[PDB]
Amino acid sequence: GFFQLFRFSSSTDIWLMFVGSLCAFLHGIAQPGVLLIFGTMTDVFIDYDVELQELQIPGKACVNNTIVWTNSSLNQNMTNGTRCGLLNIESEMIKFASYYAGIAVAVLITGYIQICFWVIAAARQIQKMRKFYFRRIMRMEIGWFDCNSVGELNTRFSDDINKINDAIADQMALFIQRMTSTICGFLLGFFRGWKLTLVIISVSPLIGIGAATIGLSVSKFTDYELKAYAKAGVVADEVISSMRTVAAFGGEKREVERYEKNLVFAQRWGIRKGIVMGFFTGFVWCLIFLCYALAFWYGSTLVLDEGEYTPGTLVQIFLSVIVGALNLGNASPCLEAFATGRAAATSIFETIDRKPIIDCMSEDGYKLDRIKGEIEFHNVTFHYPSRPEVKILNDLNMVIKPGEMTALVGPSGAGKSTALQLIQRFYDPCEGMVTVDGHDIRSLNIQWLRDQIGIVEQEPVLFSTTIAENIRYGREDATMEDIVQAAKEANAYNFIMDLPQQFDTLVGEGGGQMSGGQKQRVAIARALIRNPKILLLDMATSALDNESEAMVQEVLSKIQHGHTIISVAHRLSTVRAADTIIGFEHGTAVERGTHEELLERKGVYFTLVTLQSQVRRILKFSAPEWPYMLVGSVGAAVNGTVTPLYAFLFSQILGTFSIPDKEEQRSQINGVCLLFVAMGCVSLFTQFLQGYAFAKSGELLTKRLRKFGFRAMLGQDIAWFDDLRNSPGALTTRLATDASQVQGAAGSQIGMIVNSFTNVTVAMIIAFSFSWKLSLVILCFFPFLALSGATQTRMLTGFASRDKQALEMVGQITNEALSNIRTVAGIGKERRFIEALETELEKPFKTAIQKANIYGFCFAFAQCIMFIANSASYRYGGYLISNEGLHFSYVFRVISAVVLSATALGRAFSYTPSYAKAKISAARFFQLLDRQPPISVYNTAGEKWDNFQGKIDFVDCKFTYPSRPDSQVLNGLSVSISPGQTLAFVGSSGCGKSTSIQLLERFYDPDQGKVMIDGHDSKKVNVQFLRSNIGIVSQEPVLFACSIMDNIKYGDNTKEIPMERVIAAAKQAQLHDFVMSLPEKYETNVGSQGSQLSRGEKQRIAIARAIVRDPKILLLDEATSALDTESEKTVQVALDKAREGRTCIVIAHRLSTIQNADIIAVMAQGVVIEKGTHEELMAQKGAYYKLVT
Ligand SMILES: C[C@H](CCC(=O)NCCS(=O)(=O)O)[C@H]1CC[C@H]2[C@@H]3[C@H](O)C[C@@H]4C[C@H](O)CC[C@]4(C)[C@H]3C[C@H](O)[C@]12C
Repeated sequence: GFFQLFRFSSSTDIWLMFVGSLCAFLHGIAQPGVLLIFGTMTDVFIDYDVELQELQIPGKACVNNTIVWTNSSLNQNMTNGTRCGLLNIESEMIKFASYYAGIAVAVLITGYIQICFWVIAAARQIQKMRKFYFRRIMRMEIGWFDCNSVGELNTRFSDDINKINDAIADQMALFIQRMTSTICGFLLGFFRGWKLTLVIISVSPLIGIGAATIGLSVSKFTDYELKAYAKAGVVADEVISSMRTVAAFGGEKREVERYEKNLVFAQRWGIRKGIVMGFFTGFVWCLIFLCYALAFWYGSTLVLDEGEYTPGTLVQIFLSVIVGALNLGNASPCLEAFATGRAAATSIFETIDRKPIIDCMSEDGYKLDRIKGEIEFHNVTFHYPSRPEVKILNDLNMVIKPGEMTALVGPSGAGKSTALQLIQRFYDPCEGMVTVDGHDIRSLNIQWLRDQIGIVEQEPVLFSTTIAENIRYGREDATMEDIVQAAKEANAYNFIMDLPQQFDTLVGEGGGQMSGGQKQRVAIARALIRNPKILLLDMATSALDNESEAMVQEVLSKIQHGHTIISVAHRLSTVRAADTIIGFEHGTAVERGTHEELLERKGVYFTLVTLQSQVRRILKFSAPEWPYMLVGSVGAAVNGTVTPLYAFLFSQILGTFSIPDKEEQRSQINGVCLLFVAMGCVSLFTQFLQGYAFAKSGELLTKRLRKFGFRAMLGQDIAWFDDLRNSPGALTTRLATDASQVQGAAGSQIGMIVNSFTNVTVAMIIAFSFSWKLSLVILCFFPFLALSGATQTRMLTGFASRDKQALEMVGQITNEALSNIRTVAGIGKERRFIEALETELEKPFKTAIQKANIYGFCFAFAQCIMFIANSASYRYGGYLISNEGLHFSYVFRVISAVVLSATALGRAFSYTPSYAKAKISAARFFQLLDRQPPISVYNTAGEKWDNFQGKIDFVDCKFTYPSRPDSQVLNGLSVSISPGQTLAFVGSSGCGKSTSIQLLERFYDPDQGKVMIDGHDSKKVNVQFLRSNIGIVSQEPVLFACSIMDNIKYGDNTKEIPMERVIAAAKQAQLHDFVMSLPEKYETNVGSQGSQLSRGEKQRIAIARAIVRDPKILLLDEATSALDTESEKTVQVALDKAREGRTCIVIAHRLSTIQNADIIAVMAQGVVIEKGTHEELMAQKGAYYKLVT
């Protein structure tokens, strides 16, 4: 439901929410209830004006004035009784500035009570929710985490509770205002004008639709639009991910052709936002003005013939229906944010109440003492909750006698530690209970059983605080006198002193991490500090370095003894001196004997050891966009001068109820109400054209800015694609967002400084040409009224982003306590990681109690400054009409021209994608748009005409990675060769041999050591020739998302794409049958959805790709990287057949690749050592001579 969002409401918060919604009702009645004053005011003027104008002439009243000039002072001589000084303006406007500025205190002390009493009363519940959700994540099973992610529960803790801090906080408080000035807006019409506020409310739906889908559509056309781009969003991050290969063949000029074409699906999905949000602010201003035509014309029928309405009753019951139906369509952007909250909190409310299978809590269980540790395995069967079909364990029958070690030898991965996770109960066995010295492990205290065991994981993980209190996390009672004994035993004793400081070191996660074989020496001390009765080590030496490998084995083999240890073996020569080895092949322990017990048999480990123990620019860049920023701007003056002109038509009609002669009004009031229709054919025609041509010009820029962007982003070097500041994660999510913040510097910004420049300076003509004296008073409020329309938005969105940097501190303690949940629940308790959330969840509560009372006073004072502006004015306005000759009609004109052109300064002013975040957003693009790269395809392109003939040479080539400074100098190397021959590098696997031939591809550059072609200076040979006459194949497979032929099509970049080698390269590269063994011929889509062919299958495309070409140098850079013993073998024929015209460098990392091709030059430092052939490495050391050694 919806009133389930308030489920966590306490009693101090259901009372801080009633008086914050009594004073929200009682605010919303002000704005259509202030027209009651304004409608008995434009009538008290107009009776003063009628008598004063009739006082002027001595016409029909020949021998007299009416009662004026001593007829009400004589002996009862009042022939009419009314025309006197009996209406005094002095004594009357002091009585309508009392009222009009007594609302502006009780709309100031109840607009800081409707918004400082809800945003307290929401952020006092989301503290109680977010704290309570996390208390019952940490009690779920382990297997519940195995089917719910950790990077997804970290979004449903911060980005999905903050979607129900909008359906409670102010969008409830700002809705029981905007739906009680509709119930009190329209119904305050039917109180008076029941036959006139029906001929207006019969057009009130057709404004109530249009005011809705202005505010609602901007919050709807974001994700409606953000996904129409992303068809381009893969073609960008395909190539930028696969950048080596597209630049391997030179196919760059036809790789903006897949990004010139495929961009138009958002080139016309953002035009279409310009109409639909620009036409609809015309179709409220075509409907207000035409409603004024139908209210004034039809209303002037009644007010003149019946007399049943008075002229102040007539401007009061349609200015209560306009502001009565503005809010009803301005509460719909506030009722979208309930159905967003109500439908995105059903995940949280389903996690709070599942009541898990195993608590990891204390009370509900059974307690046992003096534990021997008779560990038992009765006949289990066991699925995962992730993969529920595979049977990991089957009828597993084995015992563990207490006091000694016990091994576990699986083949590779059958029951390695899944058998062992049950003894600490991360999973219940579905059949076959297991028992511990009598009583079983189910129906016992989880917080007692998890005290006795002690786990040592595969990979170490350490928590963020001090290493002397990280070991404290097991056995909470222990002190520094007792901590120090375990770090002694677990080899941290020299790591006391070599460490920067003695036992306070934060940098276990904080400053700088230790080595992978070193954190484990902490984790042994963590499990040993608790005085455990069970040790459980599951591949402690799984993946760590060979030095401390043998060092931590000394911790376990030589030192560790005394009680029950259930262990496994990474290598079993360590456990060769132990008690029992109960290894198995599948789910059932078979052997249970020592190594001499399986000398006589085969079993599970004797079988194993037979084979293992052997600013001006943005305009000038948009210079072809001149007709769509001048007919877009002529259409932005002529509806910027509509608001100021309206103040002159509306205040014209209001003086024309005062003229005495009856035929003149019905002629005159029918004249001015005809002008409102003509301002309904204009201010829709030019509110269309101010939202169309400023959104073709903001979309014919950002289409041509992307295509120029991706011609330069493609045509640069590899040396910064691998750079840290711009990786392909950020080099394609820049190009989506930053290309859209660059329309807001040219297109829709000249529709602001000429919208709100003709809006203001035609208002100051009207405001000063009629009475300058009354326009000094009100213009003293022109700063406080325009600038207050856009100072809460710049406050608020700069004050959600100070919550985020107060809540990212919470997103630390979460993510270090869900990503490693198997180590939290295994060691002691998670009480510590619950209790360290309440202490960190006060801190985003103190910056949402300071979004109460600085979003009170920027919202109360943003709303009583236009009710005090109508009180300093008309107080002084009454001073003018009485003793000066400023007649009545000019006071509604001076005031409606500098309030309507003050709000529509700011209201227009917040339609700006901010100019400061475009110039700092365009400047991060022009440097890309004109960068000078060190080597380039778009450079001097005429140094060629050398037929290669395989005389390619090295002379002592040094090399660096300038983007990854691991070393500083790779050693020089000098190799020359003859055509049709092989260099055949084998040697250093780390930056030694593949890198020294990926250098030969012009991807990186020689640090020194000039290479040659035919005595040529290779940097003075252009890349378009040189990169054409070669051909590579990648180590790892990476192709496109196209079909089979479309990558063999891709084998040339400029040349005539062959169909005659489609037949030949299929049979030359071993795939002429595999292209036929598929059910289809060409439609085998290789990346998108069709076939997830294996690495041995997928490479067979790639050898076929370059073999269509006619190159001089082959680059067989580490193929046959698959262990698939026939797919590895079959592809070897492809590398061996492609010869005879190929000056190759085929590496032969393994023995199966050919060794008798030619010489070997490289070695461990990248030095030309042992230059001779295969038959010369027998005297000295060799690679084959090392693997036999
Ligand atoms: C006079 C109306 C409400 C009065 C008001 O603002 N109340 C508080 C101060 S006081 O009581 O007028 O003293 C205002 C409120 C909203 C206004 C409308 C909105 O601003 C929308 C457009 C704006 C255009 O510039 C003019 C037509 C118009 C359709 C406006 C006509 C008129 O000025 C309205 C209907």
